[PDB]
Amino acid sequence: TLFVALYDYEARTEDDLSFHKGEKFQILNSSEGDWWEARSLTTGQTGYIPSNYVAPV
Ligand code: NA
Repeated sequence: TLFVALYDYEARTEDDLSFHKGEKFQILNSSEGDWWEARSLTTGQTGYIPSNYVAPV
């Protein structure tokens, strides 16, 4: 189950990940809260993303 970005997002710190609308992710840890550790299938970068900015594909 893959996820896609709904809006652009600029990370505030090194811990979150910036991304563009339409970018897709594999989710690495969702059980930690509403911010999920994810990997971009476009760039390969990794970081936390807000789960309310993605939807399942
Ligand atoms: Na969502």
